[PDB]
Amino acid sequence: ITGTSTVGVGRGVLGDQKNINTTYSTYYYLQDNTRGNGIFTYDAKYRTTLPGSLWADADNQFFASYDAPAVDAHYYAGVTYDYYKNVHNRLSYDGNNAAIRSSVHYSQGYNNAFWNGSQMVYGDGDGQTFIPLSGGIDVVAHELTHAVTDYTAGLIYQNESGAINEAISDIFGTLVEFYANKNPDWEIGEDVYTPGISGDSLRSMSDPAKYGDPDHYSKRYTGTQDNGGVHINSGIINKAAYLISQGGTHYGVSVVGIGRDKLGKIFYRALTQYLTPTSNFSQLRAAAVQSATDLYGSTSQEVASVKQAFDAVGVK
Ligand SMILES: [Ca+2]
Ligand SMILES: [Ca+2]
Ligand SMILES: [Ca+2]
Ligand SMILES: [Ca+2]
Ligand SMILES: [Zn+2]
Repeated sequence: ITGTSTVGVGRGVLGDQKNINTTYSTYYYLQDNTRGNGIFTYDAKYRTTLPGSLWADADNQFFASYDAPAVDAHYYAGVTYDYYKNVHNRLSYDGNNAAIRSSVHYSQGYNNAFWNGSQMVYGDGDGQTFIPLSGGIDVVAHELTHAVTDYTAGLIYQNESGAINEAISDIFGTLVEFYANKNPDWEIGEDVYTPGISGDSLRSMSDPAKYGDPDHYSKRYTGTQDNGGVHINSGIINKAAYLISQGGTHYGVSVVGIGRDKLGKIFYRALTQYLTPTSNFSQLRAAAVQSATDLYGSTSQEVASVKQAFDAVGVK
């Protein structure tokens, strides 16, 4: 809508207070005009019809329990936009400042979040397995990254290309978490997963096997479930990414870590310049090596580390 840009205040899912960019026109709407063509957050009102209604508030204060998921979806979409713009010089997910839209309160007791090809959608969780999904910055960044992948490499969501698609979302979801410096870690979804259990997460990049996911190509899932195991086999790539950044010895292979910033530069270049819709793990290795070569030179430590990491997880 057309209005006056202003700033409101509210509390997120985890009870933290934060300022959010809103727009005033009779009501105060969750519409941020400071980023690209805007960030819009909608209320799905427990229904499955999308996008729902643009979030309207009477006083620009968002401290109601019902407001929490909206506050975080709106705020974290902004942080993710900032990350891509400031670190990778990318304007929104399409590179041309496309408006970012999110709907919260999707369905009832919905334990999922997703990108539907046009916008982000967040369930409220059942209160046992998950609390409102937008409360996790790595979750929000994971979803917006699916949009970035769709507009660039276009990795098909099946088998190995799908696992790469998933890993890319976990990798950048984690890098955004570090960017925001919000209790950063290499775990996925820890802030909104199982509120009754502390110390766990949905997936782990540092040790995928902790939750039963493969950490070596020899342990890859070859079944048909989960579109060929896209959320399972992503562990192989997530582990490789973790090793490239942090280093370590895995299955007898030692990797010298090169840091998170370089990891991000290497994978962003691979994603936007070399990967294609049908790329498999072997091609991802080639793309990553080429990207590191472009940026640091063929005889650099960076290239060596990328090769070592993929060797460690059995990807040739
Ligand atoms: Ca209010
Ligand atoms: Ca964290
Ligand atoms: Ca995390
Ligand atoms: Ca938990
Ligand atoms: Zn995903």
